[PDB]
Amino acid sequence: AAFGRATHAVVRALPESLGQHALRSAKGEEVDVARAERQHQLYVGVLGSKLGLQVVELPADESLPDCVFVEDVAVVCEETALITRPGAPSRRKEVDMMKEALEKLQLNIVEMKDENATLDGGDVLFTGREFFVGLSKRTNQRGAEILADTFKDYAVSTVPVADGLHLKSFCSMAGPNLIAIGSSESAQKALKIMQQMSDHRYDKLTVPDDIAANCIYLNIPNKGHVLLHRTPEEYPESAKVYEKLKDHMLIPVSMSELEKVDGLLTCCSVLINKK
Ligand SMILES: *CC(=N)NCCCC[C@H](N)C(=O)O
Repeated sequence: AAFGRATHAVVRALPESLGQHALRSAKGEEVDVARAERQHQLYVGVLGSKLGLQVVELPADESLPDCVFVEDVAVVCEETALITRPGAPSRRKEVDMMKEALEKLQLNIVEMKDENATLDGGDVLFTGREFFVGLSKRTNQRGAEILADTFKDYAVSTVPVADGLHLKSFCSMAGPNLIAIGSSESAQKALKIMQQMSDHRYDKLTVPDDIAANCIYLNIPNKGHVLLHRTPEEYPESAKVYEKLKDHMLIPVSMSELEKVDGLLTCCSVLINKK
């Protein structure tokens, strides 16, 4: 029941079509798909081999170039799973296989069915106490409404999100009551709004690089308060911030290839606590 506790991780393999056909917010260097597969493999390795989570590895689908980013199609709170209606029409079929796995994991399933609603899981920050939901190009008010009705035990508050960003493009939970936050103008504004709307203030962990504010926090029983963060090779000055968390078990993980298509750390997994 402690924050960050998980027993299962759902992930999904990369399709070869990702390199050229995955959606991306900015034009940049070419995706090395073979290398991206290696980085994804190490990522899965940490969750399953090193941390002992039961990993469900969904097969890839070439017709769904973004299928690896499973975070966007499912939001899990306790034993309830909200199957989303992704903002990008090209990603909507990714829902089909996620519904399968979560039904097998025997969770209480709720699917976003309103044809006027959109929501990317990447726009959702669950602090352990409430939800913050980015209103972006991908997530609308109606999407936020459905999330609120699904997790009625929790308060849900919206935060404006600019351009091709998601809420977690510049923030994530780094521990209980602790929000990892970028230092950009956008990130600070979003944080101020979050702090202003919440019932409580949150502690924060400020990092110089927005992207490196996206990390994975895991409470692993009899092992540690684990934090998966971007490497010192990717973001040296942010890694130095994480390194000061003496009580955390720090695991640097590279996502350099998938970053080219806006794929960060939280984006590649759905974490579940199954009793
Ligand atoms: C962390 C998170 N869930 N971010 C969403 C990234 C989506 C990338 C993908 N290529 C897309 O554009 O949908």
